[PDB]
Amino acid sequence: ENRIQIMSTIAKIYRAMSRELNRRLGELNLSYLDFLVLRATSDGPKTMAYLANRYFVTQSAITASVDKLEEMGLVVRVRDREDRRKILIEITEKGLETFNKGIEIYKKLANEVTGDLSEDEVILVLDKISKILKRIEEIS
Amino acid sequence: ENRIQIMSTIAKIYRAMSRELNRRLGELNLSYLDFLVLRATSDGPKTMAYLANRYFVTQSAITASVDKLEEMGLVVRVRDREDRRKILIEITEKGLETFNKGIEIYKKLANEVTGDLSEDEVILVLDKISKILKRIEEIS
Repeated sequence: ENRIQIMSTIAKIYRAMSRELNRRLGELNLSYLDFLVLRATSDGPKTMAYLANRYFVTQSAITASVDKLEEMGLVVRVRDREDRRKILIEITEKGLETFNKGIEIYKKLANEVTGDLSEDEVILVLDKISKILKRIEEIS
Repeated sequence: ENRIQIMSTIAKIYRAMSRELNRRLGELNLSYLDFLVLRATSDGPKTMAYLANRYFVTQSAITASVDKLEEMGLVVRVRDREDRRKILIEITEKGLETFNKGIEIYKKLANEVTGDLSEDEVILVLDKISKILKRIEEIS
């Protein structure tokens, strides 16, 4: 039953990675969720609804993370000049600096956990799981 | 940056799979967590602490899921005959029946989402990600 084993192993990796990323990001004063909000906003401003949908968390959780990052100086709520109800979450310069530190933590951990795989094996794995992602996102 | 891409894709697959497994398991009156408690107990009784640790959820969440499954007739709390404080969560016959229905739902979804991969590609992916699991669980 290899196909279900792929999926359950994926889940087990995510859970353990989550715990460890939370631990290591904690030194940057971030949770894994906070880091995901920085990753999302690092390439352009995002709506709160997008953040909750894309990363499969509640509206309340996003609100809490955005409020935190806002207090920390890492994101701002930008309001449309005609209708201030239209809000985007925009990363600040400090938010980018902290995001980039987070990426380096993530890279070092990824390098540890994938260390038994050659660069070639890494590439073989990545291209195939990308197809699994495309399909589940279609079904979702 | 392929190694971090493997890990972020793993996370994205887990999130989307979680949402869809919750939806499809809901027809069996189960959450994904409830199903994980059945999977864990299906091969022998488990402590509550084991369930929270193994599946990276809070004690309160396990308590809520076990209490639910207990009301549903799917698990029992078994107490040691000399020290009734020592509790194991044991699956019932009905719990096994419902677990097996859950496994079939999981298999059908796994088959959908991995459908672009040949059996051979499935095997190549599975053996390599098993090594990633071993390492992150060591680090965790």
